[PDB]
Amino acid sequence: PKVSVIMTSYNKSDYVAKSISSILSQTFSDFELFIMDDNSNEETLNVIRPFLNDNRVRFYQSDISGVKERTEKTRYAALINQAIEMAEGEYITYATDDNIYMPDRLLKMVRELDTHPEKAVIYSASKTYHLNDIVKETVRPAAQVTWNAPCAIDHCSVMHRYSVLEKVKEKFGSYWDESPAFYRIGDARFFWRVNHFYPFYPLDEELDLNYITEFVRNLPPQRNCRELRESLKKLGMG
Ligand SMILES: O=c1ccn([C@@H]2O[C@H](COP(=O)(O)OP(=O)(O)O)[C@@H](O)[C@H]2O)c(=O)[nH]1
Ligand SMILES: [Mg+2]
Ligand SMILES: [Mg+2]
Repeated sequence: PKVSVIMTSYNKSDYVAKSISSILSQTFSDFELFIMDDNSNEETLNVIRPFLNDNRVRFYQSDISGVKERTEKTRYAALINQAIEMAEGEYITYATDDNIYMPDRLLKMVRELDTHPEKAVIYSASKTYHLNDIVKETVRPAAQVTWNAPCAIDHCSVMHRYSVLEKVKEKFGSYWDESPAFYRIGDARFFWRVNHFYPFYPLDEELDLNYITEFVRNLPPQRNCRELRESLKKLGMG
């Protein structure tokens, strides 16, 4: 496949079907979809199940259980790394169990990277609808090329060439950072590693959507966005 879509899933039974469906109906259909379920409850697994009949889906379920295991690593980062090691696509993109892809998302992102060989990481705009009908609508824009993506660009808004993962692993020893000190902002930490070598190029269109309507006590102290943004400003790549 041209594209490997890596989705992480953990106990969001009321949302995961809409997420998975949004990927499976894309107008660009030449992808493999990894569904990396982190040993979810029965209800979640029962919602996911019918989608496994789609021949593009690559379903992997962890054996993880209990607070020690759930807090030893940033779990979604661990599952993404496992899927990266199995991916066959030239382009890599990420999805979650409560985020929806707009219908031409893969088409538009594949076209941008196909047309601009000099761009290695692209990002689109994203929209979040707050429900209470809609009480509020937020948009995270994609207006400029940026060497400082952490906490400005979401997990679900990017696509990058597979070759980006090589540089990152060479410097840092892994792709995403499994350290549990980056549990809350794992996407920012991976973008932080990418920003050591590449800027993020914008695609100014809203191509992903979010709807908002003992574990915590065992994680270590969470590192924050300001720390990541200040280290990239100090690194001065742009
Ligand atoms: O034990 C867990 C908890 C969460 N996640 C996944 O990590 C991703 C990001 O997490 P979450 O949605 O909880 O965070 P937020 O949207 O608040 O950044 C999602 O795809 C979850 O399915 C996971 O694999 N294992
Ligand atoms: Mg969420
Ligand atoms: Mg987040």
